[PDB]
Amino acid sequence: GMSRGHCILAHGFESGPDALKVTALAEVAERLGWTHERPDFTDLDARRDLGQLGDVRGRLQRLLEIARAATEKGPVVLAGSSLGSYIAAQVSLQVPTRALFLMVPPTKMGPLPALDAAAVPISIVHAWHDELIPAADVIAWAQARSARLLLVDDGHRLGAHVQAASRAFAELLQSL
Amino acid sequence: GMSRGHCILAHGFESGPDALKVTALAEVAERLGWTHERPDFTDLDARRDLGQLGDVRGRLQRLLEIARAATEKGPVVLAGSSLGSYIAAQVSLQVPTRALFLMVPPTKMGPLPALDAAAVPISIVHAWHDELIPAADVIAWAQARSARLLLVDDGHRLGAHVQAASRAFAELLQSL
Ligand SMILES: [Cl-]
Ligand SMILES: [Cl-]
Ligand SMILES: [Cl-]
Ligand SMILES: [Cl-]
Ligand SMILES: [Cl-]
Ligand SMILES: [Cl-]
Repeated sequence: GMSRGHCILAHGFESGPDALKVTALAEVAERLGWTHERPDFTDLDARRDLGQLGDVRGRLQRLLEIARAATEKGPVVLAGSSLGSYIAAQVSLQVPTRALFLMVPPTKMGPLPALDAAAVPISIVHAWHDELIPAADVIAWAQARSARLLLVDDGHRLGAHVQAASRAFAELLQSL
Repeated sequence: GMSRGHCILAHGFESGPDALKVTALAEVAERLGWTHERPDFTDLDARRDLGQLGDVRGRLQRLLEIARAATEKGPVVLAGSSLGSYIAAQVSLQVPTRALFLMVPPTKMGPLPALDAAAVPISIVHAWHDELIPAADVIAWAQARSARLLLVDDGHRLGAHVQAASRAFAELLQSL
């Protein structure tokens, strides 16, 4: 449509739609003229009966439905943090996605499929000191796809790099 | 006039002080209110009798002298491209350096010391497809000191990523 497009920002495991990093990314989308939404996956994450990271299939299906709806109105950018990145990437494989912004993406997901993504612009922010997702794993995944990769001196939460991550997202949106 | 501080920008092999990438860094410095200078090392680079990359020891000494002069006004920012990055890093160990910005830094330099730098804020932009300086080499160097590292889909000359590199430099300067 008239609008340059819509950003769907997916929070990490046991986080929620008002968490710091997705809220920061929503402010970037706002300031850059994109519409945006932060879906709530907290119910799904609480479903331990379906796995140690909850109902991940449910997360994937919920995001797929939301993205599909959005693509029937105009371009869609998917972004996330950690588990949110994993599902954004997987969903890009199922809906036409303009670009993908991934904070601390896990490359492995137990018995679920390994991280993959559509062959569209990908920008990643990862922590050198991530205790959960070794930096080498994200470096290898990004290298295979020549995805833009920003490594910062932080751990998995990226708690000291919310502005750096916001700027990387802005740079991605400004390129589209 | 008033300034935020001073930057010394060191050009790559043979490219000179008007070269595309150090010119872009000078643009950023100027826009953000920093003073800047771009020394000419082309006479030293022309000394093929002394090395495939010319007289790199002479290059080091010339930058050292320039940086000593600039630090009469306080800690200086040192930035470079390619061969200029290698000398900026090495000089940082010998003068008070506020920050180091390195594009496609050589990690080895034949009989000269391996790449090293002072314990200052460091921001690196490297190319995934750098045929001269494998990305793995720069990743290992940056990891060891938690240097901020941006990896882009390009080769050594960064012909398609001058804007991304410029933005990374701006981000470094704005953080000081
Ligand atoms: Cl939102
Ligand atoms: Cl950093
Ligand atoms: Cl240059
Ligand atoms: Cl030679
Ligand atoms: Cl890139
Ligand atoms: Cl500034």
